[PDB]
Amino acid sequence: ATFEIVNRCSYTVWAAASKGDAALDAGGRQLNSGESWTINVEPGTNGGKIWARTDCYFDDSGSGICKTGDCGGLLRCKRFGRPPTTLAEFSLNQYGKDYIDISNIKGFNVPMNFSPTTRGCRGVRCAADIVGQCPAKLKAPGGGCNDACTVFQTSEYCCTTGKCGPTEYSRFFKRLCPDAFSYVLDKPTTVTCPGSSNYRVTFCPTA
Repeated sequence: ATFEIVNRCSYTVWAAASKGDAALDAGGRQLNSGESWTINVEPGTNGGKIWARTDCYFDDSGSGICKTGDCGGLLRCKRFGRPPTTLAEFSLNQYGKDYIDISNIKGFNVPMNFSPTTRGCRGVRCAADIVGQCPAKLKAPGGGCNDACTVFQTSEYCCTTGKCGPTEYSRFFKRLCPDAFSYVLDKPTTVTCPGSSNYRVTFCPTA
């Protein structure tokens, strides 16, 4: 399957693509404002994620660091990024269907639209001004809006014990972006698409 990643933001972003235990395609690449990059994702890929990284600096060796979404200080990501990261998530060819969604469980850094380029289903978007409305305690020093688990590190927000339910911090994200996951046990907002569909992830989608 093909995933076209387009940066429509006025600022440069360093795109990232990984499945947690490995990089997807090149794993990462600098995307100037108005630049697009298409990656190939093997069918059957489960737990894949695509995100943007902001305020980065990398040298010709591939080493560097980013203020949001850093993945082990590498340009070509092999692991998931450090919050805050708006996430495009997908599992392909699952019983003949693809499953996609956007998640704020690891925070929010850049607005995003995640839509198929082929017929059969609809897209998902979270482009509300979450950073501009970010709760005081979730405001991230290097930009973006952190999730509550990253900040407080308690079961109430991290969902590590029995209970775990919606909180004031998860509701912050959910209210602004109802079609995105706001916490671990949030009611699924996943979209079911035909198997082997193609997609486009757009950073800073326009109205």
